[PDB]
Amino acid sequence: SMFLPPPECPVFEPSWEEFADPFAFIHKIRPIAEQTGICKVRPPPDWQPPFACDVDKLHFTPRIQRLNELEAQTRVKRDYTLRTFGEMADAFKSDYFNMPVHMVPTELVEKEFWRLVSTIEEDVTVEYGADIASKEFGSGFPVRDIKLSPEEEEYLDSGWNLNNMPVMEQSVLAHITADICGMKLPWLYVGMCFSSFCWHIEDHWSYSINYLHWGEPKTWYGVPGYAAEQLENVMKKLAPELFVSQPLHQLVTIMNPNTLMTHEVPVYRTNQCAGEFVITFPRAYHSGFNQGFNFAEAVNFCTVDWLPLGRQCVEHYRLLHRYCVFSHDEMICKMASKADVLDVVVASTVQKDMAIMIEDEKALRETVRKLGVIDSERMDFELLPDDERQCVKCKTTCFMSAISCSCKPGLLVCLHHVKELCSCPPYKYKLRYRYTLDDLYPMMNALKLRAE
Ligand SMILES: Cc1cc(C(=O)Nc2ccncc2)on1
Ligand SMILES: [Cl-]
Ligand SMILES: [Mn+2]
Ligand SMILES: [Zn+2]
Repeated sequence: SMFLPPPECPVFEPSWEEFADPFAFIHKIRPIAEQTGICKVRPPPDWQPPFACDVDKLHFTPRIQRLNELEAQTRVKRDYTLRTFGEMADAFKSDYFNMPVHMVPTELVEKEFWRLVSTIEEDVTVEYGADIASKEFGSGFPVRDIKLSPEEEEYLDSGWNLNNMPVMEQSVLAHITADICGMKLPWLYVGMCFSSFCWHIEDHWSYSINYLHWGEPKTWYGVPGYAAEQLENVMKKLAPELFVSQPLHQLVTIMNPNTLMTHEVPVYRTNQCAGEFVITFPRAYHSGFNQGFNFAEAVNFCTVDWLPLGRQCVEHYRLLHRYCVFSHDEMICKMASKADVLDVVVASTVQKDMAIMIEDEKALRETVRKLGVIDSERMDFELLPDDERQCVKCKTTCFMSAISCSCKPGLLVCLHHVKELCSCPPYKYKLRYRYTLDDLYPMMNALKLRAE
């Protein structure tokens, strides 16, 4: 009736030992958590990062949000101090329910959220903050500059400090030189009651990890990675407008979990409270809303486990003609080029992915040869701005190889879309390649050595 809450997602309480290494721990829980898409992690009670801030000096620009189910919204791109926002947000929740904010049951806000997003009689609109850390509004975790407490430095380089999550050596996005700005850096989220984030998966099917610093809880819904296409099909029918192609302007939407459960999509939920961690697994759809005033920090990340998924995702993007954030192949080769200083298990996994990359590339080069492309020249793709090296057809970011033509100066196609560049005859085409097969096999061999 009304709303049936989805079954709760797995909750984990690592001891200090298992908690010590984030990447170790995530790998342990992975067979469990990947069945539910999201999971929750409560740090040992000991572990308590000092969030220190002046609520008056931290300003940010509010984004505005209408609350209608199945209505398209864009993924994020006056002015509030954290205090004035806190005051607006508590006033709002308190007025909406005629109650003190911490006396509204979470059950109720959930019920009420889904009621007001379906009723287009109501048009409730809320505000929120979303931004990567900057000079006016910084990470809620300890960084490096002012002088820190003796305890603030304890957490200064914890693995669960989310600033450290990109740059760790068991992470893969780590050694990406390319400034994948929005991806490798933490986002900051200032919530109020009903402010929400629509159904989505992460760029390149990466993990994410989300930390609630303080404030009222955040409610999550999650779908395991294996049911992603099932969910997408359900959303194609009930809301086909979200799927019309787009030059960052992906459309995402709010949709009732019960609607998905009804169509046999497994959904899980949790309330994330202050000091708890939520982890989303690869290709795991999620959405949720805030119970009231709160502050969260989140970051994208990639493990060795993810590398094959990372390849599969880029293949998938190509079919969808969806833009890439970074070149998977460029990442692999950068790792191969630093094979000597690589973590050994990392090296073994890069090696297996390199092996696939190379044999696919061999085949693709044979194919474009038999299409009459004869001329060729090495090309340093990594020097090109990403928008200067997308396949004109499927929009994938080129790095291993591309086809150019003197007839269409500056355009490129991947080797899958040779026939889609221009109407000149094959001998006017040119294979632009980063590496010869002879350059590549030694790069892989260095990985095999480092892994033994
Ligand atoms: C509004 C609002 C959103 C959040 C938040 O946490 N959003 C999020 C976005 C993408 N993936 C996961 C979560 O907080 N306030
Ligand atoms: Cl509405
Ligand atoms: Mn997300
Ligand atoms: Zn292409």
